Amino acid sequence: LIDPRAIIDPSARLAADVQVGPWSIVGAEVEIGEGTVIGPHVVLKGPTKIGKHNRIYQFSSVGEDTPDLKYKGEPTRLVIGDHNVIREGVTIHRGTVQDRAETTIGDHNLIMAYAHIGHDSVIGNHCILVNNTALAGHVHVDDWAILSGYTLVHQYCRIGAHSFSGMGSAIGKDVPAYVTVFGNPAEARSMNFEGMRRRGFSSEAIHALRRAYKVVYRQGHTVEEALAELAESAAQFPEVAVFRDSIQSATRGITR
Amino acid sequence: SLIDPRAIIDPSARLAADVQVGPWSIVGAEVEIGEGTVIGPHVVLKGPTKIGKHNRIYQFSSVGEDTPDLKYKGEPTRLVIGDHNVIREGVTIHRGTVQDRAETTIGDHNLIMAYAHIGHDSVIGNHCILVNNTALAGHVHVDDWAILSGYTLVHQYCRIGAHSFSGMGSAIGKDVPAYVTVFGNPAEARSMNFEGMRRRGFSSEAIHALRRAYKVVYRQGHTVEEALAELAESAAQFPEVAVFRDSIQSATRGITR
Amino acid sequence: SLIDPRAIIDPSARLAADVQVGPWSIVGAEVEIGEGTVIGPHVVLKGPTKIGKHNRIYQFSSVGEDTPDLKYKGEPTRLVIGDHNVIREGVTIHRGTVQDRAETTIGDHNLIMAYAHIGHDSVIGNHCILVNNTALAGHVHVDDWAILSGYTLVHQYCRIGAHSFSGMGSAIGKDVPAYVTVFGNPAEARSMNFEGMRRRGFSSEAIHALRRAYKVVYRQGHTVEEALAELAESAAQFPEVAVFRDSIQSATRGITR
Ligand SMILES: C[C@H](NC(=O)CC1CCCCC1)C(=O)Nc1nnn[nH]1
Ligand SMILES: C[C@H](NC(=O)CC1CCCCC1)C(=O)Nc1nnn[nH]1
Ligand SMILES: C[C@H](NC(=O)CC1CCCCC1)C(=O)Nc1nnn[nH]1
Repeated sequence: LIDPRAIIDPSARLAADVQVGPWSIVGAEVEIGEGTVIGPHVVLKGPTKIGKHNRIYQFSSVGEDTPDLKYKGEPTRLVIGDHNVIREGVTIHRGTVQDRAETTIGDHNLIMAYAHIGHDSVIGNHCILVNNTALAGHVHVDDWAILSGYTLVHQYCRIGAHSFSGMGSAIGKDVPAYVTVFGNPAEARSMNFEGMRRRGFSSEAIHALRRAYKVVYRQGHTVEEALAELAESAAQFPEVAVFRDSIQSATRGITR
Repeated sequence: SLIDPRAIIDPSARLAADVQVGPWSIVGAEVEIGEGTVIGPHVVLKGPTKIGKHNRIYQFSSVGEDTPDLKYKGEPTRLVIGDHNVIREGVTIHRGTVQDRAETTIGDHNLIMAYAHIGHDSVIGNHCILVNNTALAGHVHVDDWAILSGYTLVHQYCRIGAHSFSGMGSAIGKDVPAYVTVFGNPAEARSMNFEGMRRRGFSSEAIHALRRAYKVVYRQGHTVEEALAELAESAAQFPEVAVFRDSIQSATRGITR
Repeated sequence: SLIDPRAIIDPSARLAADVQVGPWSIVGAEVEIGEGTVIGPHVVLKGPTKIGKHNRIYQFSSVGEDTPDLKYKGEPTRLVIGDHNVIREGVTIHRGTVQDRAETTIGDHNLIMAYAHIGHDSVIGNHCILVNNTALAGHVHVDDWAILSGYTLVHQYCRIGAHSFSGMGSAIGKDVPAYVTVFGNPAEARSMNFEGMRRRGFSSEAIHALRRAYKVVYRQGHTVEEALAELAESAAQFPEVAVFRDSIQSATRGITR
């Protein structure tokens, strides 16, 4: 299981069942959950906690210190969930004292080659981060978010549930749930109707959401004016309340 | 000698004459490697994969991996690499998928630069250059002498025509015809790689037939069918224009405009 | 020891006494590493190269490989890196070409983030910052205190001015004057890196001058000679303006507008 060419630091805690490939480093205070498969040439620095049945591929550096000068070598943390996939050369950095001191990844998230998850970035579940997708720092990605290849997400930006970025998107403002965004700078185009039929969203909920969009983007309404309109469809449909709440948590602004 | 002992060469692996494998490089199960190919250190080779003669693969490259696009993978899908290719630091080449060609194909004399990516089932021809972090996103066909500038993105199923040029940070979404220069995100069509044509020792008549050919397709409100019918004479006259007419003809998915 | 025993230290390498080199890192022939510098694991150091004092080089970085550039024929070119620099995970830095000055120079106190690229013959000055996946083509001169944001691209022979700033995903085809802010693909100008000046503690008097100097090049519809002329006066009165006008003078490719 643990290849004899791996460096498993004394103060590790590799729960039994964990595979480590040759020439891989498991650093200080690195909890690796059970069922996991660490590939070869993988560096794990801590203090870090990895969940179960994850897979980390060759040349990935999970749990390093952000290079951000502001951060001054404090003993901060990173937490990955169960059933994730972390592809070749992905970098995932631990938190900062200037925020939550915990970088957090949830469950069932696919994180493709040379993706970056900067300090204090919080990822939900069932997400897809395509090759070279880069989360600046303090980035929240709610469940089922698909970010196309080479998507750049600016600091403190919240990516809504079931949202979708086009290839080479540069996201500066918050992406509401279900919304699709494209180009640099990113601009709202439509809802992610494919992503709704993936959940088996009722044709009413898809149609109620198709409306909920026009209210925000194509009816000349201020944000606060828009939230008031939705509140009844938000009250009736749980799905619309995800979309409604996603807007309401954008102090800085929504991607238009 | 040529095989470094800190490397891991699986029993099934077939290493030909003059092959070098740097220290800590994995040559995986059912990886065939051809004459005088150099594998650097920190290279992962996963099979079933065929690598031809006199290739040079650099460190941190992951050649012949499975596409993550399918979470429950299929086997056996192939990666066929040809002869005299250069694959630079940290390149990622994925093998085919059973639901398409079931092979990723790379030809001869290609230059694939640092941290570039060739997605599953993508075909590459000869003398192609993929600049740093150029990314092909599955079932992509790249014909000969095609130059993709730094960080060019190619959408699923797009066709990169022969002698075509993409500007840096381009997001190609529709087919790129042979010779056509594309730029930006989404990629718009500007002109033709006249510089590339001249380097190939193309006749000035052929280059001027290709200049007048560009305008027929792009600049004169013709339908693709009208445009093709108009190129019939110039194409039969010049093999170089035929390659252009051919590339537009194969584009059912539409051409980059 | 400080030299981890699973490292390769070529006989002809010159490592200072207190140098640290982590496991499975190559330190090849005619590679010089100065005092205090800390090499991480899985690093490839190729020469002829010279690394200064108190540097840090993270896992998977390949410092001193040949440019894959075809015009390079395998000459004895050099790479030189100064003191107090930080080179993050999977950075690629290439030695120079005889075609230019057979050397790639990085100065002191520069932070170069993960999967960033520094092409052949590229001169990086002091206290610069290259954010994740920033790619410099070749013959690129980045002067002191420059901040290129994540996934910024820079064409051949482009010269990034001092205290200048690019935005994330910027694509730079022309020169960035000193202090200017450049954004998008292609790169556009949008007044100057003011908070950058207010950070280092630039004079209130000079910031008004740089603001009125910016109005000349960009906003008064002068030709570059008409603007270079109208600047001379204000440019003689202030160093900051001279450095701005100097950066404008030395633009071989033209300036970003
Ligand atoms: C789902 C797919 N996502 C990708 O990331 C494709 C990337 C291309 C470059 C190489 C790495 C993969 C996509 O369809 N993106 C898209 N299409 N139109 N606008 N955005
Ligand atoms: C072929 C070359 N490729 C490059 O990639 C140039 C840089 C090095 C790598 C990082 C991205 C910039 C190029 O110059 N393309 C181009 N010219 N004008 N617009 N695009
Ligand atoms: C300093 C920061 N640079 C970054 O690189 C932050 C992110 C790192 C990785 C994810 C994508 C960018 C920045 O200035 N961004 C910006 N603001 N306006 N235009 N660009």
